[PDB]
Amino acid sequence: YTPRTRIAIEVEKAFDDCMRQNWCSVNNPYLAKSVSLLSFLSLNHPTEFIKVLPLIDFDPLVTFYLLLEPYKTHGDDFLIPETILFGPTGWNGTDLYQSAMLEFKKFFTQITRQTFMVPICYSDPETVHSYTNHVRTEILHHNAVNKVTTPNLVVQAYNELEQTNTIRHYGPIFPESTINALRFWKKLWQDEQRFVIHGLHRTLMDQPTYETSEFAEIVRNLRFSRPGNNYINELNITSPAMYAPNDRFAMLVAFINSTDFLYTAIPE
Repeated sequence: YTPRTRIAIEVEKAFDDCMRQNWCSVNNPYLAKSVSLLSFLSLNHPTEFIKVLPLIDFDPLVTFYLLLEPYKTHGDDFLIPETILFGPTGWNGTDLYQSAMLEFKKFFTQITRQTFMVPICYSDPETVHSYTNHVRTEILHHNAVNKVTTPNLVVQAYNELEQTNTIRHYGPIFPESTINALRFWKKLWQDEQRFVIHGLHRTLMDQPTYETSEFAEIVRNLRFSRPGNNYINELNITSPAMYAPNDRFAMLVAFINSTDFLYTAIPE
């Protein structure tokens, strides 16, 4: 449908293949494209590499969709601009692989001070997880766990990081490039997608037998329910306006309790 859609469909057909042929190697074409894209900005646009590095996921399938956003047709707030991806100086999806899993893991090793040369995500990413632990304890153990209270508290934590770049009033967590790229509850939209796609991907890979029906449901989720056209109204588990309902609240408690809550990338 678009150049963004073309690469995704090719990767999805390649993933459906590798799963059938030999269960791939975790994510196989998603890993190649994630690393291909992740080596391109590192070599060619270090400011955009710095902007999105704290947001990359160890699940390369999740990283692929959070970076490309191939089904986003509404808005011009792509995480990485269309010019950098498909323009005359664009990536256009050309493979930049060799030792792909080695290359992917080495990307997380780059979350350091020297790479930025300062946000706490680059200086002390372990300390950022300490701050998010405090917020997690505050919401789940220091407040009422209600349909009325908990959804509002999750948005407030993302709100503080959005406009003040702080967690527990300690900052700066991210670069300002990263902050302005996550305006209007986009990070909460990213992190619910993390939690949802993580669960279905983990389930897909844990099963004995591969069935294309389950991989299609993951793709159907990213196309029709979380395409990226409108972040706050694509919120489901984390939407306070949405509060079957207690099943939804169950995933909210699990999301806060997960590492996808206020997600930040760390070396290991």
